[PDB]
Amino acid sequence: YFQEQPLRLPSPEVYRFVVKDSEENIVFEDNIPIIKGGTVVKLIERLTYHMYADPNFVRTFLTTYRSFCKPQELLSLLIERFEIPEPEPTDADSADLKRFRKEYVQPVQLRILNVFRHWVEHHFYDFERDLELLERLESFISSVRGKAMKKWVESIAKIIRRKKQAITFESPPPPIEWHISKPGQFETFDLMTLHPIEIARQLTLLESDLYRKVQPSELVGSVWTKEDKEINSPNLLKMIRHTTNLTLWFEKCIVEAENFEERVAVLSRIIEILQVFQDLNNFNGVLEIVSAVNSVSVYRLDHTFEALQERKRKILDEAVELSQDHFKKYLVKLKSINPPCVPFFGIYLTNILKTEEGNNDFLGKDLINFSKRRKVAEITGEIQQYQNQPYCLRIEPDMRRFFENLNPMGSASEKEFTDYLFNKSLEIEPRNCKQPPRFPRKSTFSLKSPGIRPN
Ligand SMILES: NCCNc1ccc(C(F)(F)F)cc1[N+](=O)[O-]
Repeated sequence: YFQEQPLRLPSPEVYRFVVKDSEENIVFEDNIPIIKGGTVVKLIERLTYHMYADPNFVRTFLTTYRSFCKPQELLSLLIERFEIPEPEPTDADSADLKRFRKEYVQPVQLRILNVFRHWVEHHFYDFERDLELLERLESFISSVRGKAMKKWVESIAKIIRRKKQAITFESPPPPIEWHISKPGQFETFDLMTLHPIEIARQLTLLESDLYRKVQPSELVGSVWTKEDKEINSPNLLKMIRHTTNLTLWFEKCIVEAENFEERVAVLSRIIEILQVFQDLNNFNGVLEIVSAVNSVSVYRLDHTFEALQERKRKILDEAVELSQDHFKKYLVKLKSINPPCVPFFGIYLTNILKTEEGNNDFLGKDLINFSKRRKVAEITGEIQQYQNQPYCLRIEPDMRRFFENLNPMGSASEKEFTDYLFNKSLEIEPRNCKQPPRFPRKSTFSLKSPGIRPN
């Protein structure tokens, strides 16, 4: 309701962050204002604005900035923003200078240190991937002089020390289940020799830990599909590669069982493991098995599926329904169950890949489209903010290592391995055969399942 005297600022030629706002360097949305886009200089200016604090923009920026700015560039810009020159003395030469220091220099310099604090607290992986970046930040933070900023400086270093350093159960976990293979002899571990309960438990723990380690920045900008995927998305790729190898493992176990009765038992055991996956709300494991039975080499084995117990076939059909109609039943099932759970990552990745292709990276000079990043950060934010629980199950390390190091493809490549599985599928059940041919049983152990009831 009143316009006060404007602050006397340095020239834009000496401090490029005070260049005047224009639709050619920054754009806002008509919905604290909401930034639609701009130059990275204008984005940094609003990231450390002097008039107000903007924690939502800080959180969103530090999650998404790798899609439009490198971590080294971000640090340089923040340091450049910190080193604010004072305006050249008036043509007559202190009232404007005292005002400039209290209302502009101190607020901006404190906003930058808050950005540093959020950066090292919530995204220290940047400094683990780039040690030169961390030594630049420590060198700059040491050179920071001022008693008002000492609390901030020692707070940043306190967090860095914590990050440079780096189970227990609420209720007693149930005992580990063993079938034919016994503790220690990892060389004999296999789908049918291990216990179906414990296969599902150990893969559920493994897939829960893999899922928990994925951070939003590994998804922003689809960086897991681009040139630097191994560096920017190491946890997400481990999640994708585990799911690929486990899906191929279930397919291999079925098709390589040439004896018909052995193959029906193998498929039956897999449906039992699926049964425990559903008990544990492990939807990743459920859809791993559905993907395997939907492979062309397994799906065509009509004699195998028709020999199943009707109860086990209805369990499998129930799980196949989860994915039908664009995962309609899966979405309402996930919303209804309670944690601990392991949601399916695939639907999230397609959501993000679809908005990445729809929205443009840029909005005179081409300006970074930050609204696109805010939309992508809102998808990942819904994943991060789900209140999930750790599983109350004990880890068996040898089984864990067995599932970690599963390599079903052997020496063959992707297309060669699918050719091998489809040719083997045609051998064990030929096209238009009246009954499956008889093959010798390769297992020297019984295929009777111990069930999925514990104790
Ligand atoms: N930190 C655990 C929660 N976060 C999380 C988990 C999984 C995924 C994905 F994509 F793999 F499905 C993505 C995220 N995310 O981006 O938040």
